[PDB]
Parts: sequence; structure tokens; C-alpha cells
Amino acid sequence: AQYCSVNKDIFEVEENTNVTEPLVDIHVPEGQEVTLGALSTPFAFRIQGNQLFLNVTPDYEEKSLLEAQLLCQSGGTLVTQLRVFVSVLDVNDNAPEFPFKTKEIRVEEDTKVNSTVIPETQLQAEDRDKDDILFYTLQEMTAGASDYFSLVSVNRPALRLDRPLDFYERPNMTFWLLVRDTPGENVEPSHTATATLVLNVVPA
Ligand SMILES: [Ca+2]
Ligand SMILES: [Ca+2]
Ligand SMILES: [Ca+2]
Repeated sequence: AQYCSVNKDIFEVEENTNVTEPLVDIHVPEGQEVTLGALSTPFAFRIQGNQLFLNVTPDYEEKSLLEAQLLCQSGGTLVTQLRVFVSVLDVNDNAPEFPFKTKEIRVEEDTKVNSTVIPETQLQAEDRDKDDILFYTLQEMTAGASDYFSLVSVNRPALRLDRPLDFYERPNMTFWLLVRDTPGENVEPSHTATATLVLNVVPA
């Protein structure tokens, strides 16, 4: 019983969790001392009273894996070394953001029905939760607008022309574009962003 040990060396910690309590007791044989080695993730861990602590609140978007190198020395010479891993778990802690608030697109009256008029690249939002699937909804602001345009799908926000345009009858169509980072509208956590789309019909 003359080797350093830990009973647990893989920890899962949700990002934004403050862990003040020890992760683990380090069993140190009489005559040895344990310190953090230089392969340890910088500014993450400390050892006090032969216990390993997290000093910081993890952020999955900054770093998803934290490593502690435990060096077990006797008179300053290395006897053994242990690794401890903290696997950081992603939380939905970022809101999707559109790169615009209100935006206008001009569309020729004779645009072919079923044409893409705004590609996904011009409408898509970005969410710093890289794994979040974004769900897009189009809501008419001016009555009848949804008769003319729709999104290709809730996850592919390309705007498609669905019916022939008529400059005289309806030269302006305005929409609310909503994005959320959850499939469900009423779940928690869920973040929503909104933008306005103005479709201006140009005549022949
Ligand atoms: Ca984060
Ligand atoms: Ca996150
Ligand atoms: Ca998110």
C-alpha cells in the first residue's frame, strides 16, 4: 500500500456549475507528497489537504475537457503519476442571434413559382451552443403575406415563392422570422430571436 491512488478519476460536471467541494481524496503513502504537474489544464485545479478541487466554473464553449496530472513525489523525486479528467457537459446557455433586425428583399413580379427567393445563408441565425439545431417560423405581419412565401422547412430557412406575385394587388409583404434553439416552443431552457423580413415586389 505504497502507491498514490484515487477511487475515481473521471468526473462529469455541467458547465456553469460551481464545484467548491473536493472532486476526490488522493491516497498518499507516508513519506510522499502530491502536487499538480505541468500537463494539468492551466488555471483549473488545486490540491489542498490531499484533495483535488476545481477552482473555476467550466464553460463547454471555451474547453470541454479538463485534465489534472497528479505527481506523487518522495523527497522531490517522482514515484508515480495519476490522471484525473473532468468531462464538461454542454448546457443550452446561449441564445440564437440573427445578424439583422429588419431587412428588405426586392423580388421581380415575374419570379417563377417554387423559386428560392432568399437562400438559407441570408436568413440563418447562429447559436454559440454549436450542437443546437435551430427551428425557424415565418409569421405574416401584413394579411395574406403567407399566401405568397413559406420556409422550405423549420430547419432550412430558405424563403420560397409559392404563388404568382402581383405588384398592383400586393407590392409589400412583411413577415416576423422567429428562431428557437429547441424543437419545443414551451420547454425550459429555450431561447428565441426575432427579425422582420420585408418583401418588395418590383414591377415588369
Ligand atoms: Ca457556456
Ligand atoms: Ca453551452
Ligand atoms: Ca442555445
